Amino acid sequence: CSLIPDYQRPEAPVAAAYPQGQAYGQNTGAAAVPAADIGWREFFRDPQLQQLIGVALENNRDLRVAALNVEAFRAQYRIQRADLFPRIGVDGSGTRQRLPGDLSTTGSPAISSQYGVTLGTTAWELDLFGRLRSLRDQALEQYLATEQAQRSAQTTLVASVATAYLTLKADQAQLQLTKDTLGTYQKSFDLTQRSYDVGVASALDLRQAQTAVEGARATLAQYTRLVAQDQNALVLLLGSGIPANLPQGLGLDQTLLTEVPAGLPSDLLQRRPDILEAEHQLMAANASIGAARAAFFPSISLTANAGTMSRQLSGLFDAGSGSWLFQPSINLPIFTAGSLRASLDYAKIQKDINVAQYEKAIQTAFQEVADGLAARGTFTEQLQAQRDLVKASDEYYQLADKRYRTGVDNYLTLLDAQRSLFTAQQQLITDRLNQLTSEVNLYKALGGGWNQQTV
Amino acid sequence: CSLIPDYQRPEAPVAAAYPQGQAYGQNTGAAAVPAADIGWREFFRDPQLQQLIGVALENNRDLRVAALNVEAFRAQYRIQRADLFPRIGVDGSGTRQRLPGDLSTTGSPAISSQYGVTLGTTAWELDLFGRLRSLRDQALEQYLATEQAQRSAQTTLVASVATAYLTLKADQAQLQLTKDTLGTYQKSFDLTQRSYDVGVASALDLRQAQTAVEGARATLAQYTRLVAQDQNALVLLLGSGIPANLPQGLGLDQTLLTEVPAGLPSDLLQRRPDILEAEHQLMAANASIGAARAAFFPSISLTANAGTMSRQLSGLFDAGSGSWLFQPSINLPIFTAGSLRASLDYAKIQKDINVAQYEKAIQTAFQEVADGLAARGTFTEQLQAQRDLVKASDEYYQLADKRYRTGVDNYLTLLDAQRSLFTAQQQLITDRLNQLTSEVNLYKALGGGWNQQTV
Amino acid sequence: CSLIPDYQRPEAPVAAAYPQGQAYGQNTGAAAVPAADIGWREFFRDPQLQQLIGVALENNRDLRVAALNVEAFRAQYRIQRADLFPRIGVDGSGTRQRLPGDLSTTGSPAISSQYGVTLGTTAWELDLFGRLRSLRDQALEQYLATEQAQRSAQTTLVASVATAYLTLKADQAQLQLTKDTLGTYQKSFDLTQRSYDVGVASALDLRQAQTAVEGARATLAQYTRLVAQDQNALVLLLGSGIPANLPQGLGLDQTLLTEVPAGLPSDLLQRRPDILEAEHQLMAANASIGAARAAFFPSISLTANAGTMSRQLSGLFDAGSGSWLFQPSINLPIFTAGSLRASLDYAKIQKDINVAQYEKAIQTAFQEVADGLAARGTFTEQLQAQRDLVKASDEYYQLADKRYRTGVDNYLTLLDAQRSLFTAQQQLITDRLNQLTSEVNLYKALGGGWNQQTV
Ligand SMILES: [Cl-]
Ligand code: NA
Ligand code: NA
Ligand code: NA
Ligand code: NA
Ligand code: NA
Ligand code: NA
Ligand code: NA
Ligand code: NA
Ligand code: NA
Repeated sequence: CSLIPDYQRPEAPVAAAYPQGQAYGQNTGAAAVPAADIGWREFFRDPQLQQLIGVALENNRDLRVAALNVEAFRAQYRIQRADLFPRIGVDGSGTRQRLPGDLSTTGSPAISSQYGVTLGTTAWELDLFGRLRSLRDQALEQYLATEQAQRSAQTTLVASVATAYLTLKADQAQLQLTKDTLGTYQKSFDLTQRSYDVGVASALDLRQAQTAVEGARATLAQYTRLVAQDQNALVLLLGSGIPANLPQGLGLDQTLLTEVPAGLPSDLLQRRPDILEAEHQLMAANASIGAARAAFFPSISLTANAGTMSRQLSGLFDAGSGSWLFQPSINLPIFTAGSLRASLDYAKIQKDINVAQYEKAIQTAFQEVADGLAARGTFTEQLQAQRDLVKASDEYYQLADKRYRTGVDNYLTLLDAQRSLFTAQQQLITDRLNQLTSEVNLYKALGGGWNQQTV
Repeated sequence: CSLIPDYQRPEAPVAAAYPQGQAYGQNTGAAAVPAADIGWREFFRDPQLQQLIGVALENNRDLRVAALNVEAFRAQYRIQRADLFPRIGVDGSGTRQRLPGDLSTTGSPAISSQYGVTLGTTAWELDLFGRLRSLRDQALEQYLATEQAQRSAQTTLVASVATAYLTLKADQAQLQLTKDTLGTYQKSFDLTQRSYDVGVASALDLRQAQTAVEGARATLAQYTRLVAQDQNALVLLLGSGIPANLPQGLGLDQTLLTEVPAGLPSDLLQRRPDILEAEHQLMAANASIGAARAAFFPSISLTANAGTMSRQLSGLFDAGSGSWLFQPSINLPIFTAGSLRASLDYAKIQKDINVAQYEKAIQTAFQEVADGLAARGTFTEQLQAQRDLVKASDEYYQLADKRYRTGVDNYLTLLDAQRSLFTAQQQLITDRLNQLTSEVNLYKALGGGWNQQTV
Repeated sequence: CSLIPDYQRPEAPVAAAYPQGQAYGQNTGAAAVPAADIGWREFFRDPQLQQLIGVALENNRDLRVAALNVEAFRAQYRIQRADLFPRIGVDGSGTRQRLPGDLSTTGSPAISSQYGVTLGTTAWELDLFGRLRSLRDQALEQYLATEQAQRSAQTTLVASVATAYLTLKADQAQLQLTKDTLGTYQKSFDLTQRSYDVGVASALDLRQAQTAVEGARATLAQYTRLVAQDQNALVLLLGSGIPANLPQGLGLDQTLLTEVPAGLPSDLLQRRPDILEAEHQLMAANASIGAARAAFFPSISLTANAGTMSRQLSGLFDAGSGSWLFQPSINLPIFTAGSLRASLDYAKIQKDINVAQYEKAIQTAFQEVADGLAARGTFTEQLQAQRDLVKASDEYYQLADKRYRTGVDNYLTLLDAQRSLFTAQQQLITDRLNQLTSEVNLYKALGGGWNQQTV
């Protein structure tokens, strides 16, 4: 017998289609190769990143713990599996007791002493109604869930390394931009100084030009720190140093990622690890019900042994000293003060908690993918508008610089043009990083980088 | 007889009144109808949000798990409650053993057998010193805490739905403002294009107008994304999709919330689910000391049954095969190597941990309410100043535009007027959102979100 | 007899020296007086902060819980140390059973009886192969780890208080600066208002002047709130209100801290609490392997008592009613269906998990110090540039101010000079706050403020 309820997977408490609106491109429906099946070696096209991810898959300590957890849960299933077989061992025994005359059969105080060397088992529970099998099946699903928890932890690490790599790259572009802009402001300042001395440029013009130089200089120190701090964060995720022999990497103006299909929401239920992790834990709670039910039914037990017993230690292995035992037992609960019902009620509550947790897991994934798809349908337009802002601002600066040196306009115009171009360029870099980070997280949200190659 | 110490609620380690100063309006004193007693249907005035909150209460999976934990702790209480009663069951027994001559009775090797079927209890602990009663009282108290934790989980969710709805509402208003602003920027640019074509407007004027357009173009795509992502976040909190027959919502310029009276700091100890939760945990720890003390006192046990016994399985239920057993036991510990007092010390340490946690819960609650009252006394003036800025910026915009089209001054004044107005209008939307959400959290901070209608 | 494997401390999986580059000062080397040994009384120069940290060390509830946790884990060590010694108690027992004809000694239905009041030990496990000692040593090292966790709890509190204090101080400077700036803008606006009524200032000049005032009015309301809420965040950390008679505090522009040496990364291995905490947890898991190994070896148990026994209750403490029992046992497991191997595998897996967690603690500590040195090597430059910017903006505002009211220039240039200076000054305060925070957090990363005076 097995009293585990028959398992049926809850229905997905989300929409059948991903959201539509001004922010969303057209829904593309089912895909033959879902994002989860696409390798990170395929998804990430930067060969420097591909190597960094490989270093991290081997040296990161968090993912190392995740791997060892699976092992630890397998071990706990191996214990629960062994509870079904008899614990057989050797039992050496000694007894020596003085008893009063009203207890000893002879009628006067006496010492009764006995010894034994026996081989067999003690309190071996026979699993007729599947109490121990249910607990084994609970322990098996918990292991299975931990295996998916590992796969989820890798998809987290992959996305983390990618984001950290791309942040360092964006901040390295911010830094080089500031160096070039400082040098340009400095050169511009030197002409203004030169003009001031000869009495053409005013004192105001000079201090305005001074403001542009000191601002850029303060910005230079910030990104110098941010770059270093981005390096430190990358090293931590790798679990070791940045390798020396790194392949030439790609630039932020190149296509760094492969475009990944959204698929259908229902794809998540078979592909996304932390949804499958939660399902396996729901299956584990279902199995535990079968153990709480078998508590109502008779509990069969057996104690048996064979060996040698004697009244004196020396007379143990002598002839005519053999001994065996057969001690079966059955126990059926009649009256518990509502105790067994509460234990079944409890296991039933634990299943419903797991239903809800599994459902929340689905609803979370839907939200995360939908967010990624809103970035996909808006960042191309935004980047293009920012590119056009940079292009217009540059033309604006060139005319402004020309009209100041000529004496047609004030320095305030050139100052406005200096700031506007510089803030627009810094922004383009940030926007590009946000678009790429969003794409990387969408990949993770669909099933991530568990596979190195495509399945 | 129980050995549970008397309970005394620790003093509230906060000030008797809420803070005063520049950021705080005058304290309101005692509240006739405390915030906790006021319904979210009374607090929230938007009928659409009210409906949406109702949808979240039935569908949100986090709150659902919270509702189930209460039942799981109730069941655990019911288990501990039952263990004060004797467990009555049916025991079937068997014993077949070979014994050598010197251990047997007969003086010669023999096989003795006995069989029994009986009805009764095994090792029933007579709770004389209240060890099991203490463990039941600990369990009941943990259940009572878990009930309070459900109320706290609801006050959180209500605040989360309100914030996610108000956030969406603001970003929608941002989106529309950006759409309108781009429209006026596009017209202005086209007027400049024509003016340049006749030789009035300069090339600089035209490119200044262009940077204004492309900048709004990038803001439009950002708010288009933000709006969509704000909807995804709300749907996750609801636990389902947005309903189809929702009533008309209210605008952000209208009165949205029924501002809640603060009351006195002491109201928190009676009404905030967070604090009441930590008190029940304290009372639960207090009860564990009763079970640790009881271990020093005599332990009373009983094994008692009645039924049938026989040398042969065939003779079990026959006439004259009747049997009973009465086997009471008492154990009083004398030497434990310090085990028992260490267990008691541990029990006493846990209560101190829980006292310290109870006090922190009150200190944290004071901090949250006070921050909410710092916002209340400052946001009135901040929004008045931001409104006045917007009005002044609109007048500044119109004069500068009028002055540019006439040729009496440059385009830089108009560009500056355009940016100041747009920046100021965006910021007003954000300030209103910061103000509203501070009020929403103030309501939760006093423990408000539990009742639908005012009690 | 102990089966605990030899403890070898894993090698540091970090670089032999802290990073170098554009953002870093030269590596100073090994320090005579390490950062961990510097007292917080020495490190924090501000006497108002020293009184506050003292208040927090005795009133903060989370540090109270952390110190009580040490007592709880110590009590847990004592409980398991006691399991090595025999539990001696007084055991009183009764027995009364009816036996049917075939089972009785008389051949007919008889009632047997047995009583006894005794003093002894039941089931005493003689720790021959060190199973119980391994469990005791496991519990010891978890106590030793909790002792280190308390030390980490303090260094965290010390940093949190210092940061909270500095943040309130920086926001007090932001508020004061805004009061000064608002008065300057209002003065300026009024003089424009007087110049407007006389047909010298235009309607454009006046509205520009107005926007500045309303803008400054809104920032005032904001900083009034942030100061209030910053006080509230500090009170929570103190576990108590702010004292009225505090010592005189130093301003943000003073020398507030002593320069703490970085040392070598290999200092952290001996001097950082949470790294040492991780090491004891690893050591504790190493000891648990000794208890898993000793499950394969013989298990000795001993039951021994002395007292009085009788057939009747009345003849208990009578002459010749004395009794004793001596019952040695030895168990050796032979067949387990892999059970003991799985339990040994589990212990070994847990040790491997603690190795990875110990290696991660070192890698994490490396990141935090390296980021702290990157802040050290860049903030001097940033703040120098920002100070020079403030000065240049100051000269700029003064020139722009006179140039307007003399009729030489227009208000827009004055307006822009006002924005630049006010923004410049606000950013200088923020950069000062962040420079100081980084130094505060660096001190904590190296091993923090456990010692009051320098060691
Ligand atoms: Cl309102
Ligand atoms: Na789709
Ligand atoms: Na970092
Ligand atoms: Na999920
Ligand atoms: Na409302
Ligand atoms: Na709950
Ligand atoms: Na949406
Ligand atoms: Na505008
Ligand atoms: Na309700
Ligand atoms: Na100290």
